[PDB]
Amino acid sequence: EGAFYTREYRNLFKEFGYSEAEIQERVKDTWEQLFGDNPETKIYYEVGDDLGYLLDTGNLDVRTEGMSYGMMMAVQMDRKDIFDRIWNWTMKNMYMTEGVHAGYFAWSCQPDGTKNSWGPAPDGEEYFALALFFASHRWGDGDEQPFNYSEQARKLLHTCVHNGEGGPGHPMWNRDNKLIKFIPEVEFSDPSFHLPHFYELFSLWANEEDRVFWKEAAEASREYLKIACHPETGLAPEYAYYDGTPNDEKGYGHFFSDSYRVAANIGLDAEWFGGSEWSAEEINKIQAFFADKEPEDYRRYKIDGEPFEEKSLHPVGLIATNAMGSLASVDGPYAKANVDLFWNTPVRTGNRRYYDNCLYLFAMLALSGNFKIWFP
Ligand code: NI
Repeated sequence: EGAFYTREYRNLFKEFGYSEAEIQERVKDTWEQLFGDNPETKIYYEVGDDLGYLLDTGNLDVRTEGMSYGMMMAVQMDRKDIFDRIWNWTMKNMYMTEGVHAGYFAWSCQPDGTKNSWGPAPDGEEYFALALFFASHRWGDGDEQPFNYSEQARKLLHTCVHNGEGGPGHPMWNRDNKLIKFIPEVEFSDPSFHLPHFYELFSLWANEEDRVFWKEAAEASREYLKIACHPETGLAPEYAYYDGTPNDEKGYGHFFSDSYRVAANIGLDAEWFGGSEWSAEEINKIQAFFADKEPEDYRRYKIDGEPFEEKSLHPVGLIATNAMGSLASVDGPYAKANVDLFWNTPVRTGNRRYYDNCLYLFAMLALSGNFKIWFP
């Protein structure tokens, strides 16, 4: 039974023999390396007295993925000051009032706030919504907008489901199949965006008129992951059609950066809402695939396991997500090995570090029992 029911979160590091003190230290140190003054590893930058952002170090921009991740990290760490700085910057610079995506958040901005695009990234929106619910529950809704967290969360999820009913916009979920879309204007998806564990919570906290929908989306996403992951290797493509097969029209049909999050998502869903045979078997497959592979040699792979020459651009993120996956297969043959590999992998330095380090902190939180559901 999941932590949603028991209200107790598995500390997998502790169960695998790491000491409580060393785990506490490592979690704090990971946070400080990302959010404190550690220039080589840092991803969060403060602006003035009321603003802040996470920088995609590779692309030298600010992404809704990173901002929404940062808000989730901040609420898990009980840091309202950081949460509010990030959410303030997001609302000021990213929220769109004009164009076909009005009501959504521009996916990429320059550090000065300028929008690079008026298109959104749905995985940002879903993280914003849950982070905002958790903020409301930990701290209470603020008296002034946009710090009225729960109202902001319900409003955003309203748009995600209903956009286009009274305008030229489009929803972020397909209403017939209940699957999240890659972007609002296409009819394909991205397995790593599927967060059934988030949708379960939306089914409790969203506008009542959408609560049944969110339950259906949770179930649809769970079923979709079964068809999207390769049956032998467990590997999921970055983009996939609704039929589950890879969309490689632009090179996103393989196991690469986006895909890494699938194992992590499966880990967190198992922890929050309970284990399943499918999830344990899926994590065992991914871990088996990587069991004889050295991180320095990690590649892009076809989902059937065939390697490309191209190296993984985010091998530390891959390590972190595979370790986080162990939450879904705690007795798996490679579960301990993956957790140990992650323990022995430092936070990333250099220009590609942002993505790796986001995945790293999520795994540190989840594996230590600190990635929690915050209830009203
Ligand atoms: Ni120590």
